[PDB]
Amino acid sequence: SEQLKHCNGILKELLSKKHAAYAWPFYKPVDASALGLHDYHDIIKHPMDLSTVKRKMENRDYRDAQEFAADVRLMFSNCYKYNPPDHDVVAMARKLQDVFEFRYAKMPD
Ligand SMILES: Cc1nnn2c1-c1ccc(-c3ccc(N)nc3)cc1N(c1ccc(Cl)cc1)CC2
Repeated sequence: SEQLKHCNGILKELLSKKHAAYAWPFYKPVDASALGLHDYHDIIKHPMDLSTVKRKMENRDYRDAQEFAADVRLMFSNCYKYNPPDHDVVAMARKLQDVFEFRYAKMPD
């Protein structure tokens, strides 16, 4: 699938050194206990992160680009739901989503 190759390219870019200064909070699943966020899993019903997206891509879990996009956008939405809007991590999410949305928009079709 041409479109899933494009998705995989986006994924690689989101994980690349170019964006690491703001992407790193999204690299792994939120470890709420380790971070002291003992209300995280009461607020967030469907955790998501880039390592999970990568695993799903490697396992051929995604059947289309929209399913991939749904997971990436869910990851950002969780950040916007859990954190106050002026939190540093929300600023990082907005920057990484801008990277994602502009390249996702270039999807071959
Ligand atoms: C994703 C996500 N969505 N909401 N949060 C996080 C998040 C996820 C992982 C980490 C993390 C911490 C340490 C570490 N070694 N690895 C990873 C930190 C997070 N937060 C967070 C706070 C502040 C700054 Cl500036 C950035 C990040 C706030 C909580």
